[PDB]
Amino acid sequence: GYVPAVVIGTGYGAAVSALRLGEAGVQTLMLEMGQLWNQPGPDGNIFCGMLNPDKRSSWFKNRTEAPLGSFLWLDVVNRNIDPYAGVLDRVNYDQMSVYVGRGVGGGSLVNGGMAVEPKRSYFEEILPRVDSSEMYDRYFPRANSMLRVNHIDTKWFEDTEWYKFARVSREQAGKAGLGTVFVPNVYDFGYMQREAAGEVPKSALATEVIYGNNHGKQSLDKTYLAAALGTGKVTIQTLHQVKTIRQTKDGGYALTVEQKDTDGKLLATKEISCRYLFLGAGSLGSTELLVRARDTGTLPNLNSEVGAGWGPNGNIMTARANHMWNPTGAHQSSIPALGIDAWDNSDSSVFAEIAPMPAGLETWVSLYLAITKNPQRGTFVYDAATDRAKLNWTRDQNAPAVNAAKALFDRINKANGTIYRYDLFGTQLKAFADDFCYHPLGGCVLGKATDDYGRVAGYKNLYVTDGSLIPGSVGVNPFVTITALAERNVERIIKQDV
Ligand SMILES: Cc1cc2nc3c(=O)[nH]c(=O)nc-3n(C[C@H](O)[C@H](O)[C@H](O)COP(=O)(O)OP(=O)(O)OC[C@H]3O[C@@H](n4cnc5c(N)ncnc54)[C@H](O)[C@@H]3O)c2cc1C
Ligand SMILES: [Mn+2]
Repeated sequence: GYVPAVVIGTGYGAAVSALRLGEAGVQTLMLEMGQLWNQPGPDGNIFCGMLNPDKRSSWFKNRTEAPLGSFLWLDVVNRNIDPYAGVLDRVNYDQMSVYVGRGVGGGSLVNGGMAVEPKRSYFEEILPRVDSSEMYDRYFPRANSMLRVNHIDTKWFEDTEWYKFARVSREQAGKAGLGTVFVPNVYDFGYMQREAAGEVPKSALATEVIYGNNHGKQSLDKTYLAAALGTGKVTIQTLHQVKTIRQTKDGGYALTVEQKDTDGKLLATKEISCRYLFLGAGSLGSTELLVRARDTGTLPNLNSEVGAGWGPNGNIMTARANHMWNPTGAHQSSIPALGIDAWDNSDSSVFAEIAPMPAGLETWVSLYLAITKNPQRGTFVYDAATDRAKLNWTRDQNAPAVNAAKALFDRINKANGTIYRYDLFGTQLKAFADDFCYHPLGGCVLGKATDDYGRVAGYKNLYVTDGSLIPGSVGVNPFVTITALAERNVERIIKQDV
């Protein structure tokens, strides 16, 4: 049916948008292709852990996969599974695999919780048409509060076995002159202390994160989406995937929407129309909808920037082998707390997560997810034959990212007399994983495919809200930026357009 506003998806951009729309009195329907994650499963928990993956781990795959970096220890727990509407989707393109959440809350269900503001000077570099004072004075603080960002207690961090892995990399980095920083998070660190004390059910301290956290993590279903539902003006329909978008002859937008069951069986195809349409389907999903609409003629006045300007936030994974006297511990919290800040906006910049590993026995490995500054960009190109927008990115386009990550970690290896691991990513000697992405950014870039508030060029009352707006790179883990930009955008759109 008709609803005044429709929001596609339920990740960060969508959730911010729907809350503010509901508070403005606009009746809003959110359409989410994944599940509402609230049913206890066969182990009694909503989500599977990383040591007991099952069909809940995976969006329509027939075998579970180890978390990147951990195949050598976690392949032993992999199993064949039925294709199911599980929580983590590895989306395979020709030379890049992008990992995204599927469910009410999007990537907030599966991510590491790390809530980090970009460097202002870098924000000003990447988005010069945006007023940076309103961002830092108003919208970043708003996002910080609504997301429930909190900070680890330094004494607990220093003392607990669960963060030895982080302390080891801190000491190694320091020998190279390189500094670390604490990482704020939406996982409740008070709760985490109580997990370590045996006082509450474990989640971060029971090898859970990438298939969801059964406790502790304030994903968007608990924060923005709960508040949106609380307005009385927002509803969410799950297992509903938008397939096509058109402008109707009488104005507004009409959507074709498939309703499936959790086995992927098609139950219904619905037509849903609206006055205001907000896309929050992610970098991949929003871009695909718009490239499809342009190239199949349902939104023919979309511009040539739709599809362009994608980058993986410079994501590169690598690992170092510690000396035998620097074990990282069998018990590693699944939530990172420390990073190495070597980001000065130059082409050598690196912001690298000190990543836990879930093996649960001693491996001596330190793992890192580096964020780098690499100008290469890809384009999503519609394939009418298969009805899919294909990402044309080639692995050689990550060479600048590898080079930057390697230069930084070479400094650490030289100072400490250590070497890389070469065997964590596959059998071929490969120290740098260069064909994955957790942080897809771009495809519908702010001010190029859209105006400076995400209004899609060529159309009225058509908005993009999410990671597709960002120009390929933010220099930090991206959800705080997506959230704050969405706060800015929806406030302005409601004031001027609604
Ligand atoms: C393993 C992993 C670790 C990460 N760790 C961090 C971290 O610690 N901190 C950080 O800042 N970022 C992290 N990220 C990145 C962060 O999660 C994403 O940047 C963020 O979720 C993107 O928000 P979004 O609103 O653009 O889209 P998403 O959160 O991806 O949400 C899009 C939603 O739209 C739905 N959808 C898509 N297409 C359709 C359609 N056609 N119809 C209906 N629904 C649709 C999806 O199912 C999904 O629920 C991580 C991500 C992963 C995968
Ligand atoms: Mn704070």
